[PDB]
Amino acid sequence: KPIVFSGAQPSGELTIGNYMGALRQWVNMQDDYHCIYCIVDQHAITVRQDAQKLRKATLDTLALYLACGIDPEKSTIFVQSHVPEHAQLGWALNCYTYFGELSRMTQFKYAENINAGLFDYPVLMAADILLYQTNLVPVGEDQKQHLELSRDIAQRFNALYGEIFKVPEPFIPKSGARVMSLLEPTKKMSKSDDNRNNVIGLLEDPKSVVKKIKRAVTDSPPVVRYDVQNKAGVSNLLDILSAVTGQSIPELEKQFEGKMYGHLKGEVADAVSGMLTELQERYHRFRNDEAFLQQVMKDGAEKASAHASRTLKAVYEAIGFVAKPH
Amino acid sequence: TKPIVFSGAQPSGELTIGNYMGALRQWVNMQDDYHCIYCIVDQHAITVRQDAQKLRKATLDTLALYLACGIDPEKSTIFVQSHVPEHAQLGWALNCYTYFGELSRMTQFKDKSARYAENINAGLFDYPVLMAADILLYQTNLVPVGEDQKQHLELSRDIAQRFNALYGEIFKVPEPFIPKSGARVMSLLEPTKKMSKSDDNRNNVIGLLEDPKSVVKKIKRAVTDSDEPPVVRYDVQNKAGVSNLLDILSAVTGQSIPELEKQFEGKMYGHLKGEVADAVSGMLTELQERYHRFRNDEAFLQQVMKDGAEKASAHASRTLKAVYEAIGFVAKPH
Ligand SMILES: Nc1ncnc2c1ncn2[C@@H]1O[C@H](COP(=O)(O)OC(=O)[C@@H](N)Cc2c[nH]c3ccccc23)[C@@H](O)[C@H]1O
Ligand SMILES: CC1(C)c2c[nH]c3cccc(c23)S[C@H]1C(=O)O
Repeated sequence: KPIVFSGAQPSGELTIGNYMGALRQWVNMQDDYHCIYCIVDQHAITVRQDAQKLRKATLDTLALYLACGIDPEKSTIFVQSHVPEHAQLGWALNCYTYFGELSRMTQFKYAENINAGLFDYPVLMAADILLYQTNLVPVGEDQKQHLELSRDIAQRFNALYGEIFKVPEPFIPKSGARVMSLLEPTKKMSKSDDNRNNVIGLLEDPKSVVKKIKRAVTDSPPVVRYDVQNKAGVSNLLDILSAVTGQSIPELEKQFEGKMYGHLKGEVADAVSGMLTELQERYHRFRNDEAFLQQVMKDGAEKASAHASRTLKAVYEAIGFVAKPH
Repeated sequence: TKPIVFSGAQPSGELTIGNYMGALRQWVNMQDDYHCIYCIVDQHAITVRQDAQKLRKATLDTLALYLACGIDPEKSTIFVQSHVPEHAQLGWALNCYTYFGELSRMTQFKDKSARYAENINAGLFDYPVLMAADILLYQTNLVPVGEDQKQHLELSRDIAQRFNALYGEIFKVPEPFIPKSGARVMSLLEPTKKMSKSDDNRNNVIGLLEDPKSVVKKIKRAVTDSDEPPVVRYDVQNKAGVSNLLDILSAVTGQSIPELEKQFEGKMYGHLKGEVADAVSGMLTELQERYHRFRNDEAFLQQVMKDGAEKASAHASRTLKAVYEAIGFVAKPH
């Protein structure tokens, strides 16, 4: 059964696109794969930010992932800094990563505020993956180059020392749910959009959801019908609704037979907020139970440590370090 | 508590008399005056590709060489860098408080780039940050190094102050301790070039483990100036070779440069190099006898590593906990 590794940014403000696409997809496959979720607080500090905000966003991310259905009895979920092997393999893999490889990274694309954490975080990301003998990494478009570096480092290291690492593969199949930006239905709804009226975050209240749905773009008589060319905005709203409800697009078209665009946005907001209401309720239950979150964090980090230490011990043996006396 | 000293040497290549006069001599001399912590920085060594078997054997060589020079494990903490995970952890975090320009300006990164153009790796680039992490973990007051580490040491003071100004008095700002004499021991056949472990011209280099008979031959052929008449006078600019030999003689005997200038009044360079060779031969002969007694007792080397890494970890983990609290990390549950 394959090992799957995902990193979760504590600063990431997740959206209904993330939840109904990737997260829903992976929540349903936790018995099919050995899923590992790593909240990457070591990657976060490559962007200077308030310390207390970062502490809180780490705990918010953990509760939010648990709210969405990550089950820590099935999956391994942990905080990156709680497992020292990441930094250790991160340093070691530096020595096997070309300087040019890092400088040709587009996500790194100065000498006045580029801290070296921003420059070197692809190697840390490689270390995150290789520690766990990872077979599959679900990567978005802007993470494809980073995944390729990981495979390049792993095969380079393996060529010198043997099958120490598994070469990770991208996880190819996409969720299927189609969620696009509210004001730009040519672009996909993205958690990292600076324009937040483009997205519906998971913790938003029904009154806020009504506001952003109500300002979702539309077209001319008017008719509710799926056409990603002529009626892209209307198509996105049918896609979100179908994503929330499970109704087919042809079914939804007959539901909105003779109804107008306001009733569609009203039905979309009602369904999205309904979904977000049970999600938020679970999120607050987990988020206010400090003993619970401590227990998940402790359990997951120990599960993760067992695998990471095995790998790092193999790396150190191969490289030629004297083993730490036991 | 006494002020704290920290310093490191790589288990790569063979240590030279430059390593002795620039660092190890001062390490030994400081063990009583301060609380001294000495590291074998194997994570720094792999920035230059090593044969794995050699790296492991070289690590135990370096430890025995520390012991043979008088580093005393009952007085100093001695440990191998990779046995203390906190070095890597703080190394990562301090990358975020180091600018890219500071690292691309580094002379060591430029020189090592030209020497190892087939392996210009990111560890070579990031080298100063892990070095800073080594130093700042132990609340270090003093770092005894040769002249060639001075730029590295200044970055770690700058990273220390930068972090502290954000977060409070988390790190001590360290200070260099660089010797007045013997901080940049020069090459024997080329005294305008520093003596380097990695020199292809091995007649330039005095190795601490080299056969004394071969060291004597090399010293007697050291190049000297063409003053007429020849005078044994200390002048590093205009008398590079002669001054380098005086530096080396003084590191073996403990006599001052002026007490050596008087000793060699009315003396010529042949006599000078013969005395240097004789004194260097004797010191290496006694060092190598101690070295073999320590080196062949690998169970004693293992015990030193175990006790040292445990002593190091108690300090390093205390600093790292404070760094993690300050930057905003959720603390690992107990
Ligand atoms: N010709 C010379 N004359 C005088 N001194 C010399 C000469 N050649 C070398 N040295 C000094 O020897 C020490 C060890 O050198 P390394 O190359 O192992 O040195 C190095 O590679 C360090 N980066 C190891 C290190 C890693 N982390 C640290 C933290 C604190 C202090 C030191 C370290 C150094 O003090 C070096 O200046
Ligand atoms: C930064 C990030 C969260 C990350 C760190 N380490 C990883 C290992 C596998 C996949 C990923 C990651 S995704 C990546 C992203 O940019 O989203």
